Amino acid sequence: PQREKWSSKIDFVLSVAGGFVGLGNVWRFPYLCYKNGGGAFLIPYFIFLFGSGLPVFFLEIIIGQYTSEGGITCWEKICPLFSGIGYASVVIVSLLNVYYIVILAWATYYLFQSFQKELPWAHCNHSWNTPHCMEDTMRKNKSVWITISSTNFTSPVIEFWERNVLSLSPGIDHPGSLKWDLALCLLLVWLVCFFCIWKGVRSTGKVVYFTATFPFAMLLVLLVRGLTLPGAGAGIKFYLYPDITRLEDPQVWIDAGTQIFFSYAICLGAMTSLGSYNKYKYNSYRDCMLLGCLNSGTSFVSGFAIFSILGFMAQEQGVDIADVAESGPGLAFIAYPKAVTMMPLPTFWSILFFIMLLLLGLDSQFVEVEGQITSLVDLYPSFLRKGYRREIFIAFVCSISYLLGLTMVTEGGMYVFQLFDYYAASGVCLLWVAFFECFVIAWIYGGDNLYDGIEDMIGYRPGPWMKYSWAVITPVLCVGCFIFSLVKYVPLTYNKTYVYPNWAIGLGWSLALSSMLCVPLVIVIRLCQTEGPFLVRVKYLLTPR
Ligand SMILES: [Cl-]
Repeated sequence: PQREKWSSKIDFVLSVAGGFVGLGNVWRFPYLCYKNGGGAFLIPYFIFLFGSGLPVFFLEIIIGQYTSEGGITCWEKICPLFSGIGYASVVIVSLLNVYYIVILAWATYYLFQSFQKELPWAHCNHSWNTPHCMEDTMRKNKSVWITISSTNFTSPVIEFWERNVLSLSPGIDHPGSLKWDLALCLLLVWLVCFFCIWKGVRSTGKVVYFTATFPFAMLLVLLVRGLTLPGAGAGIKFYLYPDITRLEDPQVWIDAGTQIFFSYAICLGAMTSLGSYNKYKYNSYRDCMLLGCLNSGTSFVSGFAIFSILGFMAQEQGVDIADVAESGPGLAFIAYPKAVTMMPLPTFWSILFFIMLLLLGLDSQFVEVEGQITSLVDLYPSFLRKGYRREIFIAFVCSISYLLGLTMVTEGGMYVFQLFDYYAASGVCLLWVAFFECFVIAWIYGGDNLYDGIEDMIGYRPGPWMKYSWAVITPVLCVGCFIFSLVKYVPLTYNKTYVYPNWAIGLGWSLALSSMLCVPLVIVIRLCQTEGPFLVRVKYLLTPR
């Protein structure tokens, strides 16, 4: 039927920017970079960015424009047999939506805690803080720390994150009592998401100019502060300098490549839908490439701020930069609050920073949720619309997503969240989907043939850059990284201290496999449903419907 077209050009640019700019740049990139030793992460991240990321991200926009369909139905138009890619993308979003909304929930909890005379993370006087708590300034003092032994003393910010916000249990094995305070916060984030999606994204556009700007503005203040903070240079040096030994290890490549696919929201089908709304004759090539620069740029800039603060923390604590914070999702929630403590009028700034996180994440969440809803409706549009069931489907998806979300808001919730984050919507699942989409477009549809289509749409022939990426560079990268993970296998660990139970690792592979399995399974299912000689069936299916 009718397809919505973004007004002018801004309605599209802002929406895509909201899509790929969010907690992936702020929360995820620093955490992955920290766990993978600074620059050692950057070389894979950049090789993937201009080799696989930027091309595939544009690819999704192009197919959206040309097909004029949602991410699932789009694949049937291009290559009917491989419609598995569209289904795989949906499973991947659903899992992402569940975990992504919990990062936002922690921020909501933080915002509520931000409203008090003394910031909670500032001192060890608080009840949650254990006997092993010492203020960073006290640690800096030689008399308090160097003179007097204090085994395993932890920064109050770390204790507050670990023992108040998370109530970390010893392990995933014991989930512990569901934390009511966090669950209520999770409900609040979900309620905002459901209601905003109910009313649609039209309301957001009128004020977007300010809402998009506020995060960039707040990030800039944090950036200025960290560099001003003493010890900033060591943090920047750790960030920038690349360790060649780590490059040899497979883990870094997988985390970096997937971060590119997670940050740009490639293979989550979200980008394809945005492209579909965009008009046929639009120079998306110019816009998407410019937009991409922003995503990587903001990730790189947010990185400088996080690392400079870590350098400051390292100075005062006396610990090495590698060990000063959690090597995990907690890093954004540990480093940045410390910066706020140092800022003048810290209470005022803390509220600002958490609001930024909420705005950045919620905008991304709305797009992902909207994309999931639209693709699912696309499968049976007539059936859903006539009924009031479509009107409730959004509620149904949110309610289920909240209920599965509960597992991550328990005391042992972080362990489940880390399992989800590495295994689902990151890991090999994104790599598998990426290879498959590139393989189909480049080899079956014809990359050179697509170029003819793109050239008509954007008004000029695209540079050979993309064609060689979809054909050879993205496939080789994705297959090779997957091959390493199988060849040299290290099970995931939390903060380098928690060996995961065999069952949990298996459960995680079940999260990754279900999405990965979709594409082969649908290939098999399609072939079976079609009738005729197998060669004839393959040929009929391969040709675009
Ligand atoms: Cl990024």
